Amino acid sequence: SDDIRLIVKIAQLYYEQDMTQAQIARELGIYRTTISRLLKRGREQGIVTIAINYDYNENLWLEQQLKQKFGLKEAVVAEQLSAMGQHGALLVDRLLEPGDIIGFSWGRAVRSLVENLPQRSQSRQVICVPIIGGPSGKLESRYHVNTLTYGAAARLKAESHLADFPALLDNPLIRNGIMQSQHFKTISSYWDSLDVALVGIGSPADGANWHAFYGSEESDDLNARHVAGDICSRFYDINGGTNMSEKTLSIEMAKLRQARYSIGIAMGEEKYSGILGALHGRYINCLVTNRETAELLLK
Amino acid sequence: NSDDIRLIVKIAQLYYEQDMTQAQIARELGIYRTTISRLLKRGREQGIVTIAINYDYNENLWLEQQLKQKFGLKEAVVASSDGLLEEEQLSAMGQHGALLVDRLLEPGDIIGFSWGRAVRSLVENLPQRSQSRQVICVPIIGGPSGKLESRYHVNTLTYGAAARLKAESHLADFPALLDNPLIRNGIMQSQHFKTISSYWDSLDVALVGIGSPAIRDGANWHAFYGSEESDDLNARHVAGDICSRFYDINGGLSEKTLSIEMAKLRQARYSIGIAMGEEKYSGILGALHGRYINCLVTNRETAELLLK
Amino acid sequence: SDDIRLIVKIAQLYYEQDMTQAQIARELGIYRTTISRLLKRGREQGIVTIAINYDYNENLWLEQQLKQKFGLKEAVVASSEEEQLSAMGQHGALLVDRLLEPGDIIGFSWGRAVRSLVENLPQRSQSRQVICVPIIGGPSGKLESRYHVNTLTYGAAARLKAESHLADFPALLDNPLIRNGIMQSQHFKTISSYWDSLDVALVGIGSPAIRDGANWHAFYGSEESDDLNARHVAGDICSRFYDINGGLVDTNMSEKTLSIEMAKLRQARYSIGIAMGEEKYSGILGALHGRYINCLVTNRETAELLLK
Amino acid sequence: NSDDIRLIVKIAQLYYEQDMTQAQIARELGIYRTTISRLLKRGREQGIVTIAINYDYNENLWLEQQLKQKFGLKEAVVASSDGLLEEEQLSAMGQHGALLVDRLLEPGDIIGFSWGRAVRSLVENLPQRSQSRQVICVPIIGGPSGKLESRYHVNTLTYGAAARLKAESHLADFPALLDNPLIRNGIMQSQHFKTISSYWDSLDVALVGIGSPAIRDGANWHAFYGSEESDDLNARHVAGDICSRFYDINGGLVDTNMSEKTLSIEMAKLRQARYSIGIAMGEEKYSGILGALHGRYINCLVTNRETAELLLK
Ligand SMILES: [Cl-]
Repeated sequence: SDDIRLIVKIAQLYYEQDMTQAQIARELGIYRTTISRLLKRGREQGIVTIAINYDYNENLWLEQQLKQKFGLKEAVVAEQLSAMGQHGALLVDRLLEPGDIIGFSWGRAVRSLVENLPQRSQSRQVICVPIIGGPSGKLESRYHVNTLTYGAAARLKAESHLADFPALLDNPLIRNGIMQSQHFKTISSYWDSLDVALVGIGSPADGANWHAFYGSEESDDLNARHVAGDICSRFYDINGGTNMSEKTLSIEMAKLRQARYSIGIAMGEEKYSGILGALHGRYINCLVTNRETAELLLK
Repeated sequence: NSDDIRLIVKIAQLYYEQDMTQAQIARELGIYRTTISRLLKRGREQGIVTIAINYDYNENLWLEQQLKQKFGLKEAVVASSDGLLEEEQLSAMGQHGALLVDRLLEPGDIIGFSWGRAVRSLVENLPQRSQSRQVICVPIIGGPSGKLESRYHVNTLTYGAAARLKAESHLADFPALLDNPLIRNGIMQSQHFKTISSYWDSLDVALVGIGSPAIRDGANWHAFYGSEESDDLNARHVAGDICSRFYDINGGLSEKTLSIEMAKLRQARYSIGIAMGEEKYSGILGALHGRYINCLVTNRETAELLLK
Repeated sequence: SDDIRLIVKIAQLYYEQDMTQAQIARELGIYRTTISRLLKRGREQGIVTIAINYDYNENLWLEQQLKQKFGLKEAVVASSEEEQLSAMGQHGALLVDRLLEPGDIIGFSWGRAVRSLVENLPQRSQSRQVICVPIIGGPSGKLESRYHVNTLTYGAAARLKAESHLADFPALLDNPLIRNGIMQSQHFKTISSYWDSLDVALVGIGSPAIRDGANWHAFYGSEESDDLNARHVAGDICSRFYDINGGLVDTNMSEKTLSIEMAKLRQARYSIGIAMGEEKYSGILGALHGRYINCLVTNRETAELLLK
Repeated sequence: NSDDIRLIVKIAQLYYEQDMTQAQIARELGIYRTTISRLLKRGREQGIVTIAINYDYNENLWLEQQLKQKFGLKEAVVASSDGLLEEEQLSAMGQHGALLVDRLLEPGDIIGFSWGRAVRSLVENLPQRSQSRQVICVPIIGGPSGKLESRYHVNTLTYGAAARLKAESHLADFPALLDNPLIRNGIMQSQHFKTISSYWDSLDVALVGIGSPAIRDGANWHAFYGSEESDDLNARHVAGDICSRFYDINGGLVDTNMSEKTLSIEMAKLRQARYSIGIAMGEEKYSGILGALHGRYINCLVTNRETAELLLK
């Protein structure tokens, strides 16, 4: 009755080599009718027991999967932009430390997450700032970065410092001129040491079409340089790595990375290239997203 | 959830809305009544119901008519508040200013906003409309460039109003002041600036607060414009400003500035200045002498000052 | 105008003397019917305004009322038997959640109240960087285990993903020599050392009126508790007793007690008492008059008793 | 959270829980033969269901029987190892120890607990019973007095067990050690100590971990008892301890300056226990495991592969 030693060797090929019961019967020359008897009776006590978890969390599993694959400090999987909004907001709430400098980008995504921050009763002693200039009309007002920065600060009962320059100027001499000003200096100065960043992700693939933004001439040229996505108007390729660069007021990615948490929030297969690039580039080290697009990134 | 407070609230309507007698109400509700007096009493003390008696209804009104008469204002409101704490004087004007503003707008209007403590209160107290009037909100001045708290920023104010008004809004992405003229000249060229200025040319109503030299607010002139420039201002005998346009105490009237011209502010059906002070009198007065404002929203003391 | 003085003068008597129209009409010698015309008007023209606050929050109000009356930094009144200790538990927990700052030292007491509040703290994913400790010794069998202070201290710490430091001495020893011997030990020194600088305390309130398992009779035994009634003791906290006027009452088990003194409890930023039931009114009052607690979590019912 | 995984769970349970096969499981739910397999594979891959194989079923069992034979243990469990790291070895024993413990209890039992990494992993793994078995939990030693992390405290362990067992519990309010005797004696005279000791006198089962000198894991002897006392221990030849009672590698009780300072169960009483289960592993705990067996201070032994073979030389 110590044929047990076999039940280990048998369930061995059954649950690891998965050679079927007709495959197990013939290779070790055993009656396929005796191949079936060993496994089952054992289940009475040890002799190999399998456990199945009833309360399992798919989303949670996907988060760990994302963290593993991309080396993210954290991730959250959830007009389901609102679901992202709520859980992202929680991630951001949990992450804040007194004395932090949070930076903000623009758009439906970041707004979604700010719209869901918790109203606080005392100052959280953090400081909100924009990490990019104004849309220059290119965005609706409720999506303006300053609106979002100010809105956040209001939920967080916190200091805020709005930017009075555009993200994109007509020529380098105007932009560098602006960079010389004590106000730009002051703003960037917070950039140079921001703790948490909170960011949307652009791609070539809605009103915020790179076409409608920088205008065809320029976007057709972005496609030429193999640009996967952009962040804060700083562009990267699919492996994570520009005519308007000499004309852009925004945080340099280099500085974005020194940031304890750089939390990207995005969704949709249309933005996979951008999301990927952003991940490969380490420009973001946290990801808020939906279930669907999370699976795309794991494949 | 709450106690029989609903019943209390209801009897509040009877006695206060319909001015019915306690006895009549009691018979109607089959309530023993004494219970009624008790409830009426409670509703009042627990701030379920709050009654307010404008004691100054008469003098404020008279003062409004004099201001109209002396300066030929289209409209004028004089708020007064016994609590002499300043943030309270502002709420006084804010509430009333807002009402004035609510009833003055007309479908299709372009509202322009300036910055500051005052314009802000007016906005804070705007009636939260349930349906869009089809109005549009715009800054009539570039950004503070860090010189003002965020809750006082011009965009903040514009956008915030738009919310109450269910109006679309258009935020400005340039500063109110530039260190150099070249940059200012270059910026005027941009399509964006052209679009925002495009609205200034057709502005229908304006909420505008008034600055003066005497201000000791952090929003001081030596603070905003810095030492040297403040002298050149007092050196030219300047009484005050609106959207950083300067004028003397008689109304009479920059290559770095990005804001609406007074020319355009005057073309406005209603230019509404809102201010209080006495250290602002110099500037309020100059604003009236120049008809840079049709309407004036202000408190009792300031009005007293402007009448003698 | 002129009838404007009267509208006021009438509104004054209707709303400030809560006189009846019949009365107003009478004193003044006005036809009762114009007294009514004049009220109708007074409101129509905004000389008189009547706000009925539809989204009124009774509990909310009671909280402010308690804060005002007793100078509390905060207070929470809740509503729903034990099912109502649970309402307290949930909202208290929120108060405590909102109040925590990184680097805080939370101290805990014992009993159904505190457990309830802790049972409802939010499970955290990272360490809140706070430290949980007991501010009292063990029950020495006098309490069920799920109410033991260490259980509660440890439980809290587990919800808060936080440091915790359990106490290995009893709250009450047979004679002073033992008690001071214990006080000489490095472990007692260490524990108390946290007491000497605890940020948030979280505490239940004892009283004589109680006849649940935690009867002072059962705990200290008759001889002792009869003598507490003699010294006019209203309540207790962490086995430190006070009178109805919040006066401390040295009690004779005083020299046999391992627990935080209250000089020390008070140095504490937030000392949050959590209690309810008219049977404990004396204790809650004393605790409030004594300033031993500066926050109150409680139910609606007992909140009303405290404003009476 | 669904939808498919809401489904993988359904299928998994029939197929595994109910033994129902696929061609018929697919029959029940109107889906595909290819698909059921796909789903099962997915569930296995994604961790919804995990299966475990006891490769070492044979050697562990033989080792169990030898331990019983050499030392006359009532029972013995050997969890597998050398395919695992420190904290994992514990879980290995914990799980199995727990099972051993679950089946040994009998209605009306008094369970006593000691402190430490080991006794804890046994408790962590106790089966969460749905109905009270009328057992009672008690410390068999006073508190650590700060010398141990909270999650290892004796009360923590007792109370935590009681939770799994739906048993009432009784926590101790005195330390396991007191520098000074006035204090210690004053405590033994208390109604409370008397009550807790009252239980030691009738103890039915005991979870107990073993200490040694060769320890170098925070809970060191120089650390717990301090410099001088550690010498007097090595000076007297102690091989190890159970509830701070000391003994030599032959089982004989060793006396120490401490005996008159200690507040814990006497070894006389631990032996009176129906089952006294020691749980330990580690070539450095050898000296102390062995002494515990030579003294029959433990009937049962829960331990890993490496140590098992060590005791069998
Ligand atoms: Cl808990």
